[PDB]
Amino acid sequence: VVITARNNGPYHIKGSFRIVTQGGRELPVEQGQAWLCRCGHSLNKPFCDGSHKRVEFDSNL
Amino acid sequence: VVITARNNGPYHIKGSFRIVTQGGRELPVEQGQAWLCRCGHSLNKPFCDGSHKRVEFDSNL
Ligand code: FES
Ligand code: FES
Repeated sequence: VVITARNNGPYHIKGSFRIVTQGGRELPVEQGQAWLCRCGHSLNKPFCDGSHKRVEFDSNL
Repeated sequence: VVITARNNGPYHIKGSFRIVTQGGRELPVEQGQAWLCRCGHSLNKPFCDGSHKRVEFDSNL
């Protein structure tokens, strides 16, 4: 599994992994890839929905 | 690999994985486990530094 934190962007996850809530609810992994919100403002958490551009999330690693 | 998105807090990643920048730089993973900032406010991105509590991050999944 490789996690790429995109600059000014989401975490890109690729490989064989599961996403779960603290409660234990399985969230959907499609095609062994996901983009998870890193900016805090997605309206579809934990998935990135483009909100990072709206709030000009500034994080360059 | 299991990614647990903690309520009002970081992503917990457990298992065999790497973390890389979009630039290609490997980031240091301690003992098959990391907490990655979900709130957008860590001053040590991509790692959670407890800033989620300071800015009262609200995401209960
Ligand atoms: S990183 Fe894309 S919506 Fe937050
Ligand atoms: S989730 Fe803990 S610092 Fe952002």
